[PDB]
Amino acid sequence: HHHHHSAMKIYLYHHCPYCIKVRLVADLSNFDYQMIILANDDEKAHIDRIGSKQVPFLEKDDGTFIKESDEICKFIAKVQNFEIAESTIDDFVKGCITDLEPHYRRIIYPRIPHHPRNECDFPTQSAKEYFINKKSQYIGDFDALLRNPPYDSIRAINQILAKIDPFIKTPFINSEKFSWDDINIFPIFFILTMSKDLLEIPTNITNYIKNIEAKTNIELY
Ligand SMILES: [Cl-]
Repeated sequence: HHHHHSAMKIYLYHHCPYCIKVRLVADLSNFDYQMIILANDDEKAHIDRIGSKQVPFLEKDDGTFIKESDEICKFIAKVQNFEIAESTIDDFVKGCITDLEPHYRRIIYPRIPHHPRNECDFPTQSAKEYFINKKSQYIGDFDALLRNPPYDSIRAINQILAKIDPFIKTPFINSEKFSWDDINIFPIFFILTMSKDLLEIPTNITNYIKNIEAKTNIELY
């Protein structure tokens, strides 16, 4: 009835962490799906289907759609009869993950449209310029940030990851059971590898994301 992850359509971007949430559950549960990567400036492909420019969204066999990544994950888990453990990781780690946001806006986000692995998300110059024009509101100037990565944000990310690392386990983030902590935290580690040349990704986090990469079709940057 289903195949190993290596029929229903899932519309997404490669770089989007909310889409990573869906691919994580889909690949680990061997959910049979067809990955549809939408160009960043292809507004009509989003709006014609779900009426808004957002990803991810899943198309069922009956032609109806599910948006919201959390709801797509629960649907896939139901279809596959695949258990997802509840969140158990310490609130300290959740707070540290939240503190990464102002820094990865400056360190990682400007690299999104230009990274060679994101060419599927940005197959044209207009898709790249679309993203830059659309995201420069709350990010800033992409050229200035790319030429001068703020080292205070580099230090802040390194320090936060150092504080998080003792709590990170294998095979999954809370050891044996795949959980909602994997769903909510791994996408943050995933996008961090876009700037691995600038950042210090510690041992436990490195082993954890390498295991997720091995068990899925998600490739780290
Ligand atoms: Cl979106």
